[PDB]
Amino acid sequence: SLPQSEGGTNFGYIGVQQDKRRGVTQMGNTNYITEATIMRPAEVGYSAP
Amino acid sequence: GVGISTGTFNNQTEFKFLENGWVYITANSSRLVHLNMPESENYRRVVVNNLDKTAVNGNMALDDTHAEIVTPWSLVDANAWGVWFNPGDWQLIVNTMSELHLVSFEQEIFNVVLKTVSESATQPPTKVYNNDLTASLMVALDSNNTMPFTPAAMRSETLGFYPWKPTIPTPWRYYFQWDRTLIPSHTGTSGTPTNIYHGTDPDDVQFYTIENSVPVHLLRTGDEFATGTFFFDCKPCRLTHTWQTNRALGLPPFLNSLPQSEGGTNFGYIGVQQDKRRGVTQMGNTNYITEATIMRPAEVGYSAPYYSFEASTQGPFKTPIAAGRGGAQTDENQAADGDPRYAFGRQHGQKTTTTGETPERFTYIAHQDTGRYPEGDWIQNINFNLPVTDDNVLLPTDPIGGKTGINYTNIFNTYGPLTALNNVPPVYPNGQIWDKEFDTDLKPRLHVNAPFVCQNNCPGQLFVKVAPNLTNQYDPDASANMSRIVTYSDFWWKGKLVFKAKLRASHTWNPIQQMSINVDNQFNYVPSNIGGMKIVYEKSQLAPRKLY
Amino acid sequence: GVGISTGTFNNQTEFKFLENGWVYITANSSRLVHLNMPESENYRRVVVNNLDKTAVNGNMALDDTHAEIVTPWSLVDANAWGVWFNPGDWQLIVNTMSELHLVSFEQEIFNVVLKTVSESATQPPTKVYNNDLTASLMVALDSNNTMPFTPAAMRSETLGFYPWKPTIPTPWRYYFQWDRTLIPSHTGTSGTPTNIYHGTDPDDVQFYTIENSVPVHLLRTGDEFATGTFFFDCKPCRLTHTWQTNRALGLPPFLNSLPQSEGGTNFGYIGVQQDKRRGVTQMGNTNYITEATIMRPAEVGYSAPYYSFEASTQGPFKTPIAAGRGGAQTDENQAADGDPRYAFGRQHGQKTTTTGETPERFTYIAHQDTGRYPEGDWIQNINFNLPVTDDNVLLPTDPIGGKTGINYTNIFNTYGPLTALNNVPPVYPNGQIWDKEFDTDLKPRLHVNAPFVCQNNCPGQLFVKVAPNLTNQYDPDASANMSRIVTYSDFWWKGKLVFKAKLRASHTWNPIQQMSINVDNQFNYVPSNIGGMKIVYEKSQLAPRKLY
Amino acid sequence: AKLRASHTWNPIQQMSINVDNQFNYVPSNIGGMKIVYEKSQLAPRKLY
Ligand SMILES: [Mg+2]
Ligand SMILES: [Mg+2]
Repeated sequence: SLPQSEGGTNFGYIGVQQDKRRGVTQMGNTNYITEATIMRPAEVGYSAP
Repeated sequence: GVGISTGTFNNQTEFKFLENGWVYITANSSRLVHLNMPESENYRRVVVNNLDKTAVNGNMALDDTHAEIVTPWSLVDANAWGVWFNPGDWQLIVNTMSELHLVSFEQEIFNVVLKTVSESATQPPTKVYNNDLTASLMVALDSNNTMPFTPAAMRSETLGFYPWKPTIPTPWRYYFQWDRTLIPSHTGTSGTPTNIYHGTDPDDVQFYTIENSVPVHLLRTGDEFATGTFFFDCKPCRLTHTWQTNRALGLPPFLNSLPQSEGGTNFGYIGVQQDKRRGVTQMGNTNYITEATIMRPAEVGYSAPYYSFEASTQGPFKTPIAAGRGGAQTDENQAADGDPRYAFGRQHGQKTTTTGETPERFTYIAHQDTGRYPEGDWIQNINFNLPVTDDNVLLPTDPIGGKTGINYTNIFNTYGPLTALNNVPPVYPNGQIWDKEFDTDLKPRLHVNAPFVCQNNCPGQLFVKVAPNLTNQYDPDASANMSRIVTYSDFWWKGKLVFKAKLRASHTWNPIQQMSINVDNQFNYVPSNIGGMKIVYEKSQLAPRKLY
Repeated sequence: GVGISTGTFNNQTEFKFLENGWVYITANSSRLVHLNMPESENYRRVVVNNLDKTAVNGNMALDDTHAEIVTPWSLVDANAWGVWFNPGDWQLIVNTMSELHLVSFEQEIFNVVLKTVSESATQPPTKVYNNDLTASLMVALDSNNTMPFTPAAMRSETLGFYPWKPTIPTPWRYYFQWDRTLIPSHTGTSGTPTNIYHGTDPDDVQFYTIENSVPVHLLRTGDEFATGTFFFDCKPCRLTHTWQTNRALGLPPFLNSLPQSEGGTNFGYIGVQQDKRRGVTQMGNTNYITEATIMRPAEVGYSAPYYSFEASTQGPFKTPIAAGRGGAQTDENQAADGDPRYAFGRQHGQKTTTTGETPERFTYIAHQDTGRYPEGDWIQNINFNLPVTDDNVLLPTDPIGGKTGINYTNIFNTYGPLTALNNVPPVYPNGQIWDKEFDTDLKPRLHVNAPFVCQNNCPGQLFVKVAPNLTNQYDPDASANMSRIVTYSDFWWKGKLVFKAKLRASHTWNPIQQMSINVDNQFNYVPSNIGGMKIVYEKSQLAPRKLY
Repeated sequence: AKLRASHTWNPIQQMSINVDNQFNYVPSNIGGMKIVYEKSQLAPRKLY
């Protein structure tokens, strides 16, 4: 779902239920595939004390 | 010209054996590819923002907020094992060979066809499809890797895995920069935790176009496009799993008392008091030397945070894990080992007769025992006065920060200069094959999506696009609709991926793990009463290795 | 032949660096071009005459009266900076390089397609477009420059500035001679001041046709046409602006008293009586030696009449102005300095989503401070008895010829043998790039529409036209007009423009003017939620130079 | 060092002056003067 007017809240939508999407995650439990869940090849940066 | 084919279909897989047991695996792959004209001939910056779900509190992990450039170009990605091998092939490779090198990759596009739909013609009223001979298909190969690398395997959007079933590319799209804050919360946190999309850091803006970076070729029916042959350079990938954890490295303790009848409780006994034993440990206090105490040369595998999420500039994201598997008999922390989970549809494995929007799934648990079972972790006090007091030990049962469902292992990390690791195993068939390396000054010791990483140069991405087939009325000065004849293309794609592998040898008295069928199992490898069919995930590192 | 492409899309911009910092900028450009058959296959002499607006009295400046030859040919003009560089390109050029030479220019036409409409088939009833394989596209290249020069940049009618957005040529037309008198007037003026179009000086009649002057190529689908490589010869265009006006040329006067605390009104003082000072002036009378008085080697810039209109054979026209900019902070008299003003549409910069026929506009105010601020002008009497009497000075306040709104600066002209000038700065993206030189025995020292002027010979203009696709009923002897099959063509255009530039170098302690983004501004360079998009005015001569 | 090249449609961050800023780079009424910290990695790259 792509927007059909310009503007600041005219968002686009992925358009598939979060638990029925196709793709790869490192979460053996859920079928949730979201931008925060989705696998990435590695990790950029690191957290330190 | 028109009536003259420009290529040959070949989905044949060749194994050429050489001397010193080197094999030369030539995987050929061919597909018919279908492509429609773009939704619009324009580039778009679109923002997705599900406050809809994130504002709920405790639904942070459901964040989909991002920005994206939607291009009128489509991507031909064949970067997945299933494009190149059928199961029988994978059987052969996996049971019989000890390592695997990635050598070369070439591909071409041929027998291009373009048809225009149009139209309402005629009798209740029907549609009819004609050839536009003079029409063109746009092809562009980003051989310089000018453009964002987007492996389609991650979204299970590669080419189809079946040679006799046609397939499609995917609309190309790439990340555009966005700032973003999303503050964590639980069901209880109320008030409204800040959950905002700030915009775009101008210092980070990069808008790419195919047109300005890559030479574009127009292919009519009689035209053909072929790439060079690209030669890879990466490490070898091994087809053997290691089974030893720290507890099985080196010289086991001599048993002074050996069993003297067969049976299931007829144990052997070390036969020396645990505090009167000889050996080396890193425990300066006690004179206890036991199998969990005894020194080992280094550490196999590592402990990592789970399910850890970290956040930078563009929002929160999961912390990735390398190892696995680590748990005993059929019990694993599929998160502490970060065992990857693949969701895919019909084109890539699901039963092709299955109706419904729900994807097929599985969780790959590697054979290589290098992970952790944090349930078994613990931490004692310096004094090692044992049996240990509750106050002198920290268990994976004791809550941390006063949360019932959180313990120390969730934040734990034992990566260190003594850490040993293997690379990820190939995940057949939905796995990625190779992946480009990060252009960072210091690089990851591996990637978790693919075993082959190109430090050199990687094959450029291949993009296709139906050329604008205009009608007679076109006014560019007009804001109004791009007026185009409905046009689409069929073209064939052939690729050649070459490996160089090495045959295994029997080093033990006992036999080993290998694929087969099986009275179970047997029905995942044949079609059905109707036109089948299914492709099943199936491991890769079946034979044991030997760490130490 | 039919199904075989005859060219390659390339809109790629290559920057190839050589020794001693000479760079070899090869700007490639490609567009898909759309073209309909002529409105009639005939040449027409049409006259325009707006007595409706000129007879108004006080409306002399609104004259549009002229004569014109309308040709069945269309013009493919690529003469505009926006055709060749995107902002990213332009940024590089302007910020890092000091001058710019024009080297070579070639173009070709390929993958021609001709389609016939016709239409009517069937039910509600809709229209349908088929390929005419045997149909031809006429292409003619006027390499001898036989025909009137019509740079389209002046009417914002060049090719599109977006690679992925198709475009069109513009209908060709040229000026045909006409005599014309129009007497100026104001609102108060009685009677009807004479306002007539007398007709056409037979001694000055020139009727040109493509057919009789230029070789014409017929291109069917499989044909292609390429021009040679044209090599320019011109002066360099500089990418640095000069900041010095007369008031800052040479040795500043010695300060005998320097301030001794920081601050905003802690000025320094020369410390010598203005009439007891040493130096050279061009004032034979006084012994006053001041900064506005002290001699300078010559004069930077010149004063010009504004808004001056002059009239010849064919009517009135504005007197054009060279220099600019001349005023201080944020106030510049955009007419005394003749700052140019650009109007353009969607294809060339205006937001492509904007509906309505109102064009986007801007006024280019150059960085090079070489203009005038006539409010600051004045003229003293020979005697220089000052403070000056009202009788001895002529101000830009004192009315001339008894008009409240007119002063001497409106007719003033200080061009002279001591005048120093720069050439016009490039106007990205709507500015013209190169321009033909007048075939007058004596030539202008510059042009205001473009920085590069071919005194050699300029590239020929390129003309296209759909060939007459006749129906079976055709009678040339017949007065009724030609019934032709409705035909149109899509063809691809590729051009290559090569520059040779030189890298600048830092010679000052301070940094300098350079383009960037910017939390403002940042959004003129990316598409939108829908298909974008916009190209914005962006200067050209950013880094300072030095006159003297 | 090595010269950069434009890879995007958009322009990018780069140093300049600036109606602000402009007075940190010239001396003063007296003998100036000041030198100001100023970053270094202005142009975008691309990780992946
Ligand atoms: Mg095991
Ligand atoms: Mg200035």
